[PDB]
Amino acid sequence: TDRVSVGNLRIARVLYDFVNNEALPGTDIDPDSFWAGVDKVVADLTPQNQALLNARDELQAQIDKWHRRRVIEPIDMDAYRQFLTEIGYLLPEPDDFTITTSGVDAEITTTAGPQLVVPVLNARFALNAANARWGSLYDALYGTDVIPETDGAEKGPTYNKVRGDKVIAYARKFLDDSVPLSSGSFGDATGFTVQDGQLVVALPDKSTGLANPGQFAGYTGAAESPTSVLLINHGLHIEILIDPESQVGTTDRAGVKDVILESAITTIMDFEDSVAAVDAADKVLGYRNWLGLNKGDLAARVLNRDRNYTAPGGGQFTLPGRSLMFVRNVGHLMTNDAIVDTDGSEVFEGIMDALFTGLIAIHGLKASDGPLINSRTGSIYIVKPKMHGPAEVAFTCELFSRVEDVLGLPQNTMKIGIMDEERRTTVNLKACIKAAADRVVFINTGFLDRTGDEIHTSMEAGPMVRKGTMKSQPWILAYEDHNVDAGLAAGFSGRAQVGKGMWTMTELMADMVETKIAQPRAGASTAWVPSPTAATLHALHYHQVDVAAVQQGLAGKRRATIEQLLTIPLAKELAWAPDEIREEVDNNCQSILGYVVRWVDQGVGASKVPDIHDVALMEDRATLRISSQLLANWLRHGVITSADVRASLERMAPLVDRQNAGDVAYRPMAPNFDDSIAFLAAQELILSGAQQPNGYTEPILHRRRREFKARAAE
Ligand SMILES: O=C(O)C(=O)NNc1ccc(Cl)cc1Cl
Ligand SMILES: [Mg+2]
Ligand SMILES: [Mg+2]
Repeated sequence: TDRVSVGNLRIARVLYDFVNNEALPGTDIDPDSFWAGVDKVVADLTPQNQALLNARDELQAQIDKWHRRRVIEPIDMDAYRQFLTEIGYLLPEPDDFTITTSGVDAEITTTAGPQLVVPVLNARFALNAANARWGSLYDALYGTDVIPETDGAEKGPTYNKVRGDKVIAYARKFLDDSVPLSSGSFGDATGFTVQDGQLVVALPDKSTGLANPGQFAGYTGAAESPTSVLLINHGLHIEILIDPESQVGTTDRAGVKDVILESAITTIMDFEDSVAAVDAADKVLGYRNWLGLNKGDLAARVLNRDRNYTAPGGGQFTLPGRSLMFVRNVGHLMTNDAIVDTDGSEVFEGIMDALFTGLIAIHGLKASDGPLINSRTGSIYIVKPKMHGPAEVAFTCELFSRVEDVLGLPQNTMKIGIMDEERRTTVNLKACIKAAADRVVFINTGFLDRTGDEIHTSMEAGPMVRKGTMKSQPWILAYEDHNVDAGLAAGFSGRAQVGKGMWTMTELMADMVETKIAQPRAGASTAWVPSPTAATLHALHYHQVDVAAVQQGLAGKRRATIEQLLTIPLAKELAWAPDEIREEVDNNCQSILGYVVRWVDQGVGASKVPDIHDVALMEDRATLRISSQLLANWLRHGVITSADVRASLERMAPLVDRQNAGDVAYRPMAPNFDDSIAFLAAQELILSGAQQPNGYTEPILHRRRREFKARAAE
């Protein structure tokens, strides 16, 4: 064996060496003490971790039985709610309280804006996300369908001036809307100067200042001929770049070259659903990128420095050039063979992530190679996914407390971003926030996982509505409102983020700009975006909507009831025709196959995957949880047959093969289906779906990826 013995633990050498040689030096933590800490923490907390997982199983069994002994279906909410209380699923709600989390950075407590999520295993994307704090509005407008590609305004091999003019006009309107002039429009501006600390905008017939001069934050270059002008609106910066000697500046009435927006204020570096990591080698690749990010020296090419400005009165200041980083650890379920015990049993991966990502995060609290890169207030920001109820939140907090001791960190250094993405957390949300009242820095509606959990929890109740129908069901609308209500009641305004979910259609940016505005209008101080380009565009929404004002107006409102949260998305009688059934089956089988083939064969856990209609979607593993559970549910209830499923997987497999003329590493699934580990994975996810704990896909996916890896070696 190649493993290292530390107490009852047998640690993969690749991980032992990474930690000793790369993660530990510079933290002043004694290596022998760290490893003894790992052994003791794993030993002490493993049984409670296991008890919590068994408790999930016991509750689900009781709910399964409840539905199976019933035959009514007008569905008595009073009985159901009573039952959930008796069995300890629905817990009493505690008295009102206010969170006490402290030492949190301004980006989280105060600033409303986009939050970018990226797979930590991809160094290039991680670097780009960290750098996405600032982004070009002209690039985002020109490069996407926000400016329609109508006749004459199409993207070509080279710069189309007509399209560029539309870009310019769009951005001028944004300026008028966000940082209005006392009179006239930015559209007619002819120059910018700074006089007596005041911004002066030259118009054809006169000059003018800002309607609100306080929105003038600074500038670069000579006041009398500035190279840029910095503005602020709703706590977010906007920079007008001035350069008549540029290809766009040359044609512009004021010589404006670009408008840069502060965009991805924060970024979540993901170890969970957007990555595929099934062994020590995979975890180390992730840990090493997270290490490079925190040390400031990740190069795939490099991290940006801070931005220098001149203040209005003429003094100097700087603004952060980087997105403030969270890390999303995995949740309570999975083990990983990066460490096993003397019996060969794998160690819980969530416990390992807290220890290792926490250790590594110490570097981001110290000086780089310049200033320290991450939290100036001294916090480590960890997103904890897939928790079920307040005992699991408490357990996470206790894990973090124990890790802080191993690491020599002050108590409550390790903050928690709570995913509200499981039903038992949803209906006990206030108690969940309370369990973490001194650690919580966000709540976020992870709606894809939540949908997966909704289907599995009520699997035995009856057939569910179609996948596309789910986003508009009463349960989910109530879930979204309830989340906001609970956060604001716990005093999140000015203290912690209230967050909403991901826009998955990466190429549909016009649609994004039209519709995602709903989230800040609902009082969310942040929401997830798939890319730096999407961060720049979503930033527009925060300039249009005053989230702080919206949150204050929502104060003390209760807009969702428990009954509404508990409304199971059962399909009504005779809901669909035979063609519509096949359309839905095909939809889900294509979604599963498209995602699974990249996961199992190439270890990619997130990417732009074309759907059955060739719309490009970037989703994490939770989309697979939904599709596999929905098909399992339809099979469970006789909506479809096992031949229907087989036929659909067969029909969709070559279409996915074709869609993956994307290139070099792709192996087709058809026609040798039973020779494709990825094809068999997809089939197994559906046919064993009903029996997976809470519908989780990881046990099957991890097994199949490891199988693939093992074959690729021999
Ligand atoms: O909705 C959920 O369960 C969730 O946690 N995340 N969604 C998500 C995360 C990362 C990427 Cl790259 C894309 C998506 Cl849709
Ligand atoms: Mg999730
Ligand atoms: Mg305003």
